[PDB]
Parts: sequence; structure tokens; C-alpha cells
Amino acid sequence: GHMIHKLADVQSKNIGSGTRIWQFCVVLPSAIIGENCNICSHCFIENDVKIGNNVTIKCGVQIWDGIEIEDDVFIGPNVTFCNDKYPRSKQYPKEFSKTIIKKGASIGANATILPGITIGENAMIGAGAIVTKDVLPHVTYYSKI
Amino acid sequence: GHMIHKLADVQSKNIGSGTRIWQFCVVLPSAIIGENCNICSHCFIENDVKIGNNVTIKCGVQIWDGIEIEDDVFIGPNVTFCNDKYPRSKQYPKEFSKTIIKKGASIGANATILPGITIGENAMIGAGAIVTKDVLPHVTYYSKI
Amino acid sequence: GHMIHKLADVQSKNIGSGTRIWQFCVVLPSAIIGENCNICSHCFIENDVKIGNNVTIKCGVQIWDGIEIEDDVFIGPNVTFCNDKYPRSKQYPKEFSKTIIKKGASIGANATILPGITIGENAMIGAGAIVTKDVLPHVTYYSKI
Ligand SMILES: CC(C)(COP(=O)(O)OP(=O)(O)OC[C@H]1O[C@@H](n2cnc3c(N)ncnc32)[C@H](O)[C@@H]1OP(=O)(O)O)[C@@H](O)C(=O)NCCC(=O)NCCS
Ligand SMILES: CC(C)(COP(=O)(O)OP(=O)(O)OC[C@H]1O[C@@H](n2cnc3c(N)ncnc32)[C@H](O)[C@@H]1OP(=O)(O)O)[C@@H](O)C(=O)NCCC(=O)NCCS
Ligand SMILES: CC(C)(COP(=O)(O)OP(=O)(O)OC[C@H]1O[C@@H](n2cnc3c(N)ncnc32)[C@H](O)[C@@H]1OP(=O)(O)O)[C@@H](O)C(=O)NCCC(=O)NCCS
Ligand SMILES: CC(=O)N[C@@H]1[C@@H](O)[C@@H](OP(=O)(O)OP(=O)(O)OC[C@H]2O[C@@H](n3cc(C)c(=O)[nH]c3=O)C[C@@H]2O)O[C@H](C)[C@H]1O
Ligand SMILES: CC(=O)N[C@@H]1[C@@H](O)[C@@H](OP(=O)(O)OP(=O)(O)OC[C@H]2O[C@@H](n3cc(C)c(=O)[nH]c3=O)C[C@@H]2O)O[C@H](C)[C@H]1O
Ligand SMILES: CC(=O)N[C@@H]1[C@@H](O)[C@@H](OP(=O)(O)OP(=O)(O)OC[C@H]2O[C@@H](n3cc(C)c(=O)[nH]c3=O)C[C@@H]2O)O[C@H](C)[C@H]1O
Ligand code: NA
Repeated sequence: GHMIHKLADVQSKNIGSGTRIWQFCVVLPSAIIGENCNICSHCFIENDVKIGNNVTIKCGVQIWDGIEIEDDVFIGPNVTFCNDKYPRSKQYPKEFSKTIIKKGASIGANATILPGITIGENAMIGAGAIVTKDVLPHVTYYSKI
Repeated sequence: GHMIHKLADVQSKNIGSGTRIWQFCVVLPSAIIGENCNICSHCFIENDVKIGNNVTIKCGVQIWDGIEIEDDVFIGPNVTFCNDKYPRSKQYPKEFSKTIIKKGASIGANATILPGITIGENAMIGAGAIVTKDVLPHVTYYSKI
Repeated sequence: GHMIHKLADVQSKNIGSGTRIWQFCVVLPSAIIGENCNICSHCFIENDVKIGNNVTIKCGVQIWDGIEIEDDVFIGPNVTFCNDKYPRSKQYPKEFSKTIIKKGASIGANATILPGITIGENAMIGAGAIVTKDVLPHVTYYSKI
């Protein structure tokens, strides 16, 4: 089976064997999470969300409607995603922009992923990066400082 | 009335009709929150805080003493504010620096707002931006990468 | 004694007099925390962790295995650390990279600290900075925008 911490609010039944969901996580009913994932403390996972097998999501990450994470992905702590390029309070788009993080990719701590982005298989996103364009498979991308 | 999630610690009675405060939020007694706000999971809202009507605060945001948010503002997930320009542990300033986010402005995901900042009406702050100077009304500002 | 909020999950007994640990914190058994610290809401503190006296850790910070914080350090909100330079899901290093934040240093809001980093005594890290190299004692470092 899977381990849901008593201090998490997990509303999805779609959770694979071996998955751990830690304290103060929120997981909404339609989320799909595969096997042997680690969803660390203080995460939010919305409804229109698919997460594969062997995925690590470190603390303080939110996975919004329209985001797909493939197998073997690493998401660093406080990584931020997004599904709305020109956000205005209470102006809901007809369709949320889709993001996909492809198999085995890794996103460094506190990176920011713009909406509509593909991060290719086995890519490596530097800690603190802002990703405004697709990252090609196996590419190491980081922002200039 | 307003919806306070049983898993939130909300100590303020100053909360407008239609406002939702989600899991694992902390709201201290003197906070003022207007009508039809959405305060998403994992937020912290301090005492000397005013938030207007129709404000969206996405997950993982802290609103410190000295911060005012006007009506119709969007604050993206993991946006960070601040009220102390030269922080040293246990060195408390006589007065906290004030920040104001003016009506209808939007702050992108994981942006960082320095203390003493005004963001003008209907401004748009790019995801991951560092805002070290006031942003003029209706201006789109983002950091070089 | 020390104050542990009923809404925190604190598993360490190694907590100094005067320390406050706030709502929705996780502190694992082997963590060492000194006297008169303030561990603000939504923090995660792992096992192989030493935190000195009079340390301020603002909301939404994770202190991983291999991180040491000396006395009188200020860590701003949503500051991110790290202990693994080339993270891949389920590829555990033999040894985690060590970070040390030296006495009286201050890290600004939403800064990102790469693994293996020393931040010298009384340094000041700008809000939103990415720290990829050691910061010398008493130096003010911030990223170009
Ligand atoms: C991106 C990364 C993999 C690159 O490592 P690397 O290829 O060995 O690169 P180097 O350390 O040799 O640094 C090369 C240059 O890029 C810079 N750089 C490296 N990482 C950077 C980053 N994340 N952001 C901005 N600049 C970065 C260095 O400052 C260096 O600059 P210089 O040539 O002017 O001296 C690594 O630095 C990184 O960010 N890893 C992610 C860590 C993480 O978030 N882990 C998960 C949590 S523990
Ligand atoms: C700032 C923003 C509104 C600009 O959108 P835009 O005006 O259509 O700009 P474009 O996409 O045409 O990009 C223009 C250039 O600026 C760069 N850029 C855009 N947004 C950036 C950002 N946030 N940070 C750094 N650079 C950015 C692009 O890389 C592009 O560079 P190039 O000309 O060298 O190719 C948008 O990118 C953004 O950041 N939106 C906020 C998303 C968000 O946080 N939503 C809330 C959570 S879903
Ligand atoms: C880094 C810091 C201490 C510098 O303050 P300062 O030395 O007075 O520097 P100034 O305000 O005079 O700014 C000098 C220049 O650096 C830039 N700058 C300042 N802080 C910056 C930062 N954090 N990131 C990027 N650029 C920064 C300014 O834009 C200015 O640019 P300009 O010369 O082109 O106009 C301060 O800006 C800071 O980041 N403080 C941390 C705040 C914080 O996180 N507190 C804890 C939470 S409240
Ligand atoms: C800073 C970082 O992300 N490093 C990673 C490291 O933490 C570890 O990540 P992973 O999540 O896979 O570690 P684990 O050993 O399987 O599980 C430990 C994590 O589980 C989460 N957890 C664990 C416990 C016991 C808890 O109570 N609450 C909680 O959230 C956070 C802990 O860091 O290994 C990666 C390769 C590394 O990149
Ligand atoms: C990534 C992002 O911020 N996108 C926004 C999007 O999430 C949505 O934001 P908003 O908060 O207004 O959405 P909503 O549909 O009113 O409410 C859903 C949010 O409520 C919060 N919530 C909701 C539930 C059900 C919960 O249990 N816990 C919780 O925190 C987080 C959910 O994303 O619309 C914006 C225009 C968009 O910019
Ligand atoms: C934005 C920022 O970090 N400013 C700092 C400011 O918040 C304050 O930080 P400190 O944590 O030391 O403040 P405090 O007055 O000792 O304690 C108040 C903090 O305690 C935490 N707390 C407090 C209460 C009452 C709570 O319920 N939950 C909770 O997490 C967050 C509050 O900001 O002083 C610094 C010099 C300043 O740099
Ligand atoms: Na952040």
C-alpha cells in the first residue's frame, strides 16, 4: 500500500504502492500519483495532475491543474510552477496552460517554471533558475547571476 | 459568511463575506481581510496587515507586518515579501518598512519583493522577479536571466 | 523551557531554553536547536542538522541533512538550501554535501543556497540571490537583475 501521514489532507484514492505523502500536504481528489513517490511536507497537488512512478517532490512545491510529471523526475524544494501567463485575480482562463516535466528530468531548488513549458527527459534545471522557454532533453540550464 | 478550513489557525475576526482560508494557514488577530478573497494553503498573515476585496493569495505566501494589499490583487505562489532591509537576528527596527501592492496588480510565482516597495495599480511582476525599486502603474517588470 | 506549538510535529528533544517552534513545522529526532531560536511556521528541519543560539528561521524554510547554522544567524522566509549538486530521483549520494552559515550571517528572503557552501560570519545575502560560491565574512552579496 501507500503511506499518508495523519497530518496530510489527501483526498485522492489514485495513489500507487510505496508512495509516501508527508505532513501538511494537500492532495485534491482527481490527482494521479504513481508508485514509490516521495511527496515531502508542505506540498499542494491539485486535481488535473498526473505524477508518474519514482517521483521525488521536495518540500514546499505546488503542482497545479495542467501539470504532468513523468517517471523518475526530481523536483527540488520550493520549486514553483504555473498555469496562467497573465494572471489577474478572478479572471479564470477557459483552459489552463499545460506544463510537462519529462522522464528523469531534475528541477533544482527554488526554480521557477513559467506556464506552457516542456522540460525534456533527463534535463537538469539549476537551483534558482527561471525557465521561460522549453528545455531540451539532457540539457543543463541555469539563469545568469 | 466566510470559510475557514478546520486545518487553518485563523485568529482574526476581521474577515469579509465570501473569503476562503485554506489548510495550514496562520492568520494573526489584527489581520484585516476583505470580501471574496482566496487565501490558499500554507500562507502566513501577520497582525499589521490589510488585504482588500477579491484578492487571490496563492500557496506558500507570507504577508508581514507593514504590508498592505489593495482590491483585486493577485499574489502568485511562493511570492516573498519583506519589511526589514538589513536583517540581523533579534535586532528589531523601531518601525517596519511598509510595502503596498496597489489595486489590480499581479505578482508572478516566486517573485521577491524588497521592503518599502510600492507596486502600482494593474502592474504585472514576472515570475521569479526581484523587485528592488517601485514598479509604476500598469508596467510589466521582470528580471534579466 | 521551550515552546512547541500543538500544530507542529517536533520529534527532537534537543531544543534549547527560550526556543519557539511555530505551526506546521516538522523537526526530525536528531536535529539540535540552541536557545532563544524562533522557528517560524511551515519549516522543515531534518536529522543531521545543528542550529545555534538566537537563530531566526522565517517561514517556509527547509534545513536539510548536512546543514549547520551558527549562533545569531537570520534566515529569511522561503530561503532554500541544498545538499545534492546533481540530484536524480532515488540516486542517494554516499555523503550529503555540507553547508555552514557562520555566526551572525543573514540570508535575505527567497535566496537559494547551492550545496557545499560556506557563508562567512556577519555576511548579508540579498533577497532572491543565488549563492553558487562561498561568501566571505562581512560581505554583502546579491545577484544581478
Ligand atoms: C546547475 C548545476 C547542476 C551546475 O553544476 P556544474 O555544471 O558543476 O557548474 P559549475 O559548478 O562548474 O558552475 C559553472 C558556472 O555556472 C554557475 N552556476 C552553477 N549553477 C548555477 C545556478 N544554479 N544558477 C546560476 N549560476 C550557476 C557557477 O557560478 C559557475 O560560474 P563561473 O563559471 O562564472 O564560475 C548546479 O550548480 C545546480 O544548480 N544544481 C542543482 C542543485 C539542487 O538544486 N539540488 C536539489 C536540492 S539539494
Ligand atoms: C512577465 C510576463 C507576463 C511576460 O510575458 P510576455 O510579455 O508575453 O513576454 P514574452 O513571453 O513575449 O517574453 C519576452 C522576453 O522576456 C523574457 N521573460 C518573460 N517572462 C520573464 C520572466 N518572468 N523572467 C525573466 N524573463 C522573462 C522571455 O524569456 C523573452 O525573452 P527573449 O525576448 O529574449 O526571447 C510573463 O512571462 C510572466 O512572467 N507571467 C507571470 C506568470 C505567473 O507567475 N503566473 C502566476 C502563477 S500561474
Ligand atoms: C542586499 C541589500 C542588503 C542591499 O541593500 P543596499 O546595500 O542599501 O543596496 P541599495 O538599496 O543601495 O541598492 C544598490 C543596488 O543593488 C541593487 N540591489 C539591492 N538589493 C538587491 C537584491 N537583493 N538583488 C538584486 N539587486 C539588488 C539595487 O537595485 C541597486 O541597483 P542600482 O545601483 O542599479 O540602482 C538589500 O537590498 C537586501 O536585499 N536586503 C535583504 C532584505 C531581506 O531579505 N530581509 C529579510 C526579510 S524582511
Ligand atoms: C535537499 C534535497 O532535496 N536533497 C535530496 C534528499 O533530501 C533526498 O531526497 P528524498 O526525498 O528522496 O529523500 P528520502 O530519504 O527518500 O526521504 C526523506 C525526505 O522525506 C520527507 N519527509 C520525511 C519525514 C521523515 C518526515 O517526517 N517528513 C517529510 O517530509 C523530507 C525528507 O527530506 O535525496 C535526494 C537524492 C536529494 O537530492
Ligand atoms: C498557478 C496559479 O496560481 N494559477 C491561478 C489558479 O490557481 C486560479 O487561482 P485561484 O486561487 O483564484 O483559484 P480558485 O479556483 O478560486 O481556487 C482554487 C485554489 O484554492 C486553493 N485551495 C483549494 C482547495 C480545494 C483546497 O483544498 N486547498 C486550497 O488551498 C488552491 C487552489 O489552487 O486562478 C488564477 C486566475 C490563476 O492565475
Ligand atoms: C519579514 C521578516 O522576516 N522580518 C523579520 C521580522 O518578522 C522579525 O522576525 P522574528 O521572527 O525575529 O520576529 P518575532 O517578533 O520574534 O516573532 C514573530 C514571528 O514568529 C512567527 N510566528 C509567530 C506567531 C505568533 C505565530 O502564530 N506563528 C509564527 O510563525 C512568525 C512571526 O513573524 O524581526 C526580524 C528582525 C525581521 O527581519
Ligand atoms: Na521560493
